[PDB]
Formats: sequence, C-alpha cells, structure tokens
Amino acid sequence: KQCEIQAEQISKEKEEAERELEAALPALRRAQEAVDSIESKDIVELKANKKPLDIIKYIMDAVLVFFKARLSYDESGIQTLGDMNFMKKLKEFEKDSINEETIELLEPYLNQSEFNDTFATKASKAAAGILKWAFAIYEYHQKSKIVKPKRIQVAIAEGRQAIALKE
Repeated sequence: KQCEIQAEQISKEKEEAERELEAALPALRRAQEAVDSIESKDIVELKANKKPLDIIKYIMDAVLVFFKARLSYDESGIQTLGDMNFMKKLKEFEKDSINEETIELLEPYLNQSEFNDTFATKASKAAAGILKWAFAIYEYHQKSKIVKPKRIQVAIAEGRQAIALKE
C-alpha cells in the first residue's frame, strides 16, 4: 500500500511538473512560432556583416557557451551559424542539460544594457525572436534543477510508484 500511494503521488507530481514546464514554456512556444515566422531574408543579411555589432557579439558569446563551445573568438560563432541544422536546432535543445558551474560562469556575462527585442528589431528583423528563446532556457534551469525535480515529481512520482509496486 505504500507502493500504491506512492505510485499515485508520482503520477500526480509528474503531471504537475509537466504542467509547470508547459506554463514556463508559454513563451518558449510564441518565441519558438516567431523564430519559426522569421523570414530567412534577414538572418542571412546579418551573418555577413564586417564586424559584429557589439550586441549581436555579446549574445552570441553565451548562445555559444550553451551550446558547449567555450570560446570567445567571432569567428568561433559564425562557424557555429553557418549550419542549416541550426534552423531545426533552433527547435531541438532542451533545457535539462544545463550545468551548474556554466550557469555560474554565464551569469557574470549577461550584459543588461545591451540585450532587448524592439531595439534589437531595428538593428535587425530576425535578432528579435532568439533573445526571447535564451531567456526561456535560463528561465527554466535550477529553475531547471528545481523543475527537473518538479518534472520528475509528476515524472518522479510516476517512476517511484512503479518502483514501489515492484518492491
């Protein structure tokens, strides 16, 4: 009977964690729909620019440290965007992979003057959508650590109920 009660509790906790993830996604889905409605005319026009603008550079340093590419060179980034899989990887990274020492080191680097959707939209029609999406990730870790515990709770509660029935 502890196995029965814990199975039901695991199911309820996993459902609640999935609901919370979908709720913190309420943004991740429109970022992702706008990232998806970006005409390609604009990304393309900007990859080719001579120097990066300071804003577009700094966003891009961290977009890249997330992606495990811990290097500050511009060239390291043009390299990473060049790929078209990036048009799908735009819709594939999940949030559970983030590490604690990473978020520890990125956080000094978020330059608040510089990051914004409408200002950054005049610099470029397409810069607008990504910003929103990174944020939907830094805004899911710990929060990812805490919400992977929440997800396991509905998820962790379902798994614990199964293990309890087995025992």
